Amino acid sequence: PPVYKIALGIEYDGSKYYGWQRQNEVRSVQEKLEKALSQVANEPITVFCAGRTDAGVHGTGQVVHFETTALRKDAAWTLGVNANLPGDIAVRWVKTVPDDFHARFSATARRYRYIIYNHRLRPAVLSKGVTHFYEPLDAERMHRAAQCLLGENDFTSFRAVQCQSRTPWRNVMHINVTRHGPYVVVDIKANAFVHHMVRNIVGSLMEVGAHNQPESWIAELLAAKDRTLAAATAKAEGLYLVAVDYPDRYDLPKPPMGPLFLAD
Amino acid sequence: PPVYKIALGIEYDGSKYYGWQRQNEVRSVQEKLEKALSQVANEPITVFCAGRTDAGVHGTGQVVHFETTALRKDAAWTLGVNANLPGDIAVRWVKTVPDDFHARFSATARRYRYIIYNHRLRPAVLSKGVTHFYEPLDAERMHRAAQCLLGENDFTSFRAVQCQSRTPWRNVMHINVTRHGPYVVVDIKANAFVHHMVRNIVGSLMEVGAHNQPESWIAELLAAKDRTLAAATAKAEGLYLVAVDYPDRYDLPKPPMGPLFLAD
RNA sequence: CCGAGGUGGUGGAAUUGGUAGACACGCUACCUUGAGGUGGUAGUGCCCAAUAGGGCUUACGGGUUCAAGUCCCGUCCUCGG
RNA sequence: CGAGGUGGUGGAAUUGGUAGACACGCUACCUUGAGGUGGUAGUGCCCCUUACGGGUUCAAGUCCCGUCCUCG
Repeated sequence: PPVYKIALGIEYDGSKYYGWQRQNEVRSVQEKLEKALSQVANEPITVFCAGRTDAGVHGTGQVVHFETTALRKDAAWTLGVNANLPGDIAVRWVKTVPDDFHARFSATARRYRYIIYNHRLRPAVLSKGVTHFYEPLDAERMHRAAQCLLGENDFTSFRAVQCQSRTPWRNVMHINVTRHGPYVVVDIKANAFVHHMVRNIVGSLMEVGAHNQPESWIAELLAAKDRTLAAATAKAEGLYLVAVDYPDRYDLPKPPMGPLFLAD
Repeated sequence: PPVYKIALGIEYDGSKYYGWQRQNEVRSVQEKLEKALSQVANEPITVFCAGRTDAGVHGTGQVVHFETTALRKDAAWTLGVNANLPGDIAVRWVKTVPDDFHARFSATARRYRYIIYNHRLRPAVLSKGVTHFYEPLDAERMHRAAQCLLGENDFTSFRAVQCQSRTPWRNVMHINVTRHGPYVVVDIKANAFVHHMVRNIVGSLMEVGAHNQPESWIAELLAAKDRTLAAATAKAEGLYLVAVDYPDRYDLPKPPMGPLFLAD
């Protein structure tokens, strides 16, 4: 019985979910994704994440791969599966791949985007899709300040109390801070990440644009190698896993990342 | 006991509501808005809309005015209010006004935007915020075709069947069709609108960009003065009342319309 | 003696009246698991008989107001030289 | 030179995707303009369902078989 390994571009809205990692007592994208992915392959399927996102953490460039004997047409994995998927979780594409591929271990780099709503008043539309921030922000200071995190560094100061990896070291590829309308977007990328790194970078990074801290403060915290010094972690309520990287050899479809209108 | 008349910029998400219209035994923005607007002024408040929005029709430039004796600072109408408001419905600003003002009648022109998702696969993020469309669209044909509805016309063909009087005539200011990413936005404006006017224009307008109809077809339907001949209506599931107009004399705050990131 | 200050078990917050304890650590039991930590769920306060849905809680009783840890009046305090 | 049988009607459903969208009628419960129009909710079983039985698939208004029809 020949087996098949295919990849899927999962895009979801953790608005109403407790993270990706399946549970027992609560809702988890995975659980669902599998629940339906299997209902297709007609054989208990189990999928592999590529970035075990947190709880209430939206995703649009999430990638997963699962093995299966079931030989579907192609529209199946697509419409087929989405067909049994709750409106908040859907597929974007599918592409068979070689055993050498592994949505989590074949990844070369992952990328996130954070959407901050910078207005004194709460927002309605996409309420659970963006983070609220009254205090005025400065996209320039933030960007500037946040330019020392570039390169291989010891994000200890920015890593969550507990974790899993061994080292607090990571290589940040790019980290640009922009502003579209009253919205401030944080775009970042790095080989891999440490627990809550992004929800922390921003966290503090927010302080700088609010002049509640100087610009150097960032590099200061970093060099300080100490978590308890930097602003509190930010509300996952706006972290979007916009894109992951894989070797060109595997060749995976690259659609938009947004989210929504935001250009690539 | 002196009375006060103030205006509010209500922004909501009809995702989970039965439309703007106040109802009994159901959820309606109004009901809520009042429910809370009053809690503050501490005297059964009743508001006046400026554009009765159908069911599941988002709004961001919605304007309403209500009278009240209650002399609240201005933190109430802006914050105090929202505080008693469900995440999907919030205020954006408030500005006292003269009796001569009336959110619905003082209006000189109203404007909407329609967001179409043009991808063969369903979308997750903002699931109830955008209309899903499989077959490929042509932003150019659509735009082109949709250029004869400009000016005073007899939108009979485009008006929701029931009617007898108060004319099928309307003056369309501008109607441009664009495309941002796999998203297709329809932006339109006119002195006022006829029942479903927009949800129909698009409706058909969708057909043209799908080459399921020629370009002239639009002007044909229009001139044909007949509902049954134009493609069915369009899902309210993406109609956003982005903005309304009022005389400069009243002077009302003009923030962004979007929705979301979409620029003005 | 005039002035500082009193928020859970801790560290540590609260758009400058808006409507609590954000972020984190530490423990009680629970879940996955096999008990590798990690990850989730409830507590870690007080009542309403339990049930239940909820309600009261920011040193303690009063007041102001549509709304108060946040303004005001005092009660017990905890200090600064 | 033509071919069919989805609710009270018309009349649509991606590539076999997971049902009646849209519009008319019909009954409710509301409902300001101020010339009186509008909102929402209901409109196939009973305490599963697209003439009705089959077959194939993870998947069936949608392909194959049948049965009774509608038709040129």
